[PDB]
Amino acid sequence: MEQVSASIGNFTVDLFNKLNETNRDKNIFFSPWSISSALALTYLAAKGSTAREMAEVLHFIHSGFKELLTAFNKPRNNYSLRSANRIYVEKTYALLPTYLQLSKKYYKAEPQKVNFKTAPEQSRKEINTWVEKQTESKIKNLLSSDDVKATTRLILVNAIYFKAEWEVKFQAEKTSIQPFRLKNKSKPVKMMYMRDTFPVLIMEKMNFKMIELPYVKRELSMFILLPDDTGLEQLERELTYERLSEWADSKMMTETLVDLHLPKFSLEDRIDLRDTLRNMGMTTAFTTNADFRGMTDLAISKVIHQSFVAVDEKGTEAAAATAVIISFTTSVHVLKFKVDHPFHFFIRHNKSKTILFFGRFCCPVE
Repeated sequence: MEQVSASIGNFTVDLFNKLNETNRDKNIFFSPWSISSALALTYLAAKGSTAREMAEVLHFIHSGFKELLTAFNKPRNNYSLRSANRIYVEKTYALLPTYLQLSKKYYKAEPQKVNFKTAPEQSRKEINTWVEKQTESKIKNLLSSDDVKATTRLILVNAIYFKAEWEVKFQAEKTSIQPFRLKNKSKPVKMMYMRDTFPVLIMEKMNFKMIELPYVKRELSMFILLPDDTGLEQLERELTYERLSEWADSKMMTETLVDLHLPKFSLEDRIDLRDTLRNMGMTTAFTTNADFRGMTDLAISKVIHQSFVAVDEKGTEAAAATAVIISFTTSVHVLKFKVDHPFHFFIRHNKSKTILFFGRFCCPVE
């Protein structure tokens, strides 16, 4: 379990940087966990050189997913981590059982053979529906008429739902419309607020403070690396999975009374990873000369991923009802932790340190 989590950990920072390079000016967001996991599948069918490269990319033993997969989906109640990763091939291609035995074994998921050959526009609907069913109906039409063709061969789709009430919800009566500073730009945002205790990590060394806003029973938590004063460029350079792990896990990050200002925000992203992965070192799995002989005797033609998040006075897409609210403002110093400028933020399964979501917020720009 502690070997895979590092893999993701790295794959994450990398995937991030890449995505960044293109959009040095966008809000980056994705589920590193929902991608390695989904890419693991094909991988568990990628032999020879197609693998040697995939391994390099995802940073690669195999039970690390079964072990984490249940951990999360099994109960680890108090947060819902519904995900949908599958492999759709044409009715024509041939599946070599061992693969089925294994996918079913670790990934409680079976590759579905579909008819792309003469029911492209239909197969699609079928897919976009499975997604819809597996995500609690929050992810609509994942694939577009342009994403499914008769030329299509292997489509790996990977989405993921996610609900979690914060541990200690904010009071809406306190959310005021403040300005999210971007020295020349600035726009407004419903800025949540509360005074409480959170593990914080300060350090003038790299000029940035870190806070851990824990979800229920602190199973999963959100971490916000906020640069003392996009202003993020320097902090993202120093960014490593090493430094992140030494930090969040650091015995130097401790509970502190804090006046918290957290922009009630929201991000959703869809990513056609083909170009991205090709560029990161995964190339051969897309040529017709793919060594996917692990499952058949064909190449990935697409990979559509799609995650989202919506921080609010409850955490994320939460079924709420905070019936009884009874705060006791009582009396008498504070670490003002105002999150009113570009920041980094990720969500983790603290137990296992697996980063599930990761992102950068810096643009309310509509």
